[PDB]
Amino acid sequence: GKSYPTVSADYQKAVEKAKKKLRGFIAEKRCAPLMLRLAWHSAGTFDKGTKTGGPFGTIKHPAELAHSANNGLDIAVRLLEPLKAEFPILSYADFYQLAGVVAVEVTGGPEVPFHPGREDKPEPPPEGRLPDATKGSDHLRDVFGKAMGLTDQDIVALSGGHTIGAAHKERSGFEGPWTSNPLIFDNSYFTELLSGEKEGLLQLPSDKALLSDPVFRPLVDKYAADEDAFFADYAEAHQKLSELGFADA
Ligand code: HEM
Ligand SMILES: [K+]
Repeated sequence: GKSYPTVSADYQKAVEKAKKKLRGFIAEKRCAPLMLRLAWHSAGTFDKGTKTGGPFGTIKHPAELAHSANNGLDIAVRLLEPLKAEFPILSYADFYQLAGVVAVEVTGGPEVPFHPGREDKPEPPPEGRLPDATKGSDHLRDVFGKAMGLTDQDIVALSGGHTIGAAHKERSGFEGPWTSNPLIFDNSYFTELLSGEKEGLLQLPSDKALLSDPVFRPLVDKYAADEDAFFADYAEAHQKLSELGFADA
């Protein structure tokens, strides 16, 4: 149900040039996981029933950055501002989602389709809509399904974004990477989840909830066995996430 807006030729040219500059910048700074978390936290506030929140540029506002869920994301916003300023025609909304898409690509993930046109909105959404790492499946469905409107399949594939990156005790309070290759986008998140607790590697209660839910567990198993299946479902879910509320909800 998407109808993407028309943008001018100059806008499309800047998207293409921004995409290339973002690859070099994100690869150089080794910040792909942080930029994916910035894109996701930008989009993950969407509430379908009210059409509030979502990927509309509000996370750079200090009021949204101050949310505890966003601890550390001010680094990301600061890191991107010089590059953003080279593309004044792009919305911050599109810029941050483009950074998320590129973060996945440059770590070796699928190519997530990207459509421009998001407008920057003035009001951040209320705090408290992003998922709580200490809760379980019922909570995940409340947040991804009843608020955002995404599917159970989308929940498991998007959880796989933890295949890159790490937690930090001074940000969430959790600490360490989910995988042994945290700058490589692959299905290792699911293979670690299945294998048990390995020393040095992180599992949140929200990751573990995937193993005991009757719908989520068959997906974890599919993704652990079939990385190509993981990439297809990942790319579908990330595109949907990045487009919540945009070009028809
Ligand atoms: C399923 C519900 C989820 C919960 C409860 C959750 C929770 C967390 C927490 C607590 C952290 C650690 C932050 C820190 O201390 O630095 C984290 C990091 C991260 N999250 Fe999630 N997350 C969820 C879903 C997602 C999704 C849907 C994506 C994107 C597809 C994503 C991508 C990441 C990435 C890449 C990091 C690493 C950031 C870094 O390395 O700095 N997560 N998440
Ligand atoms: K990995």
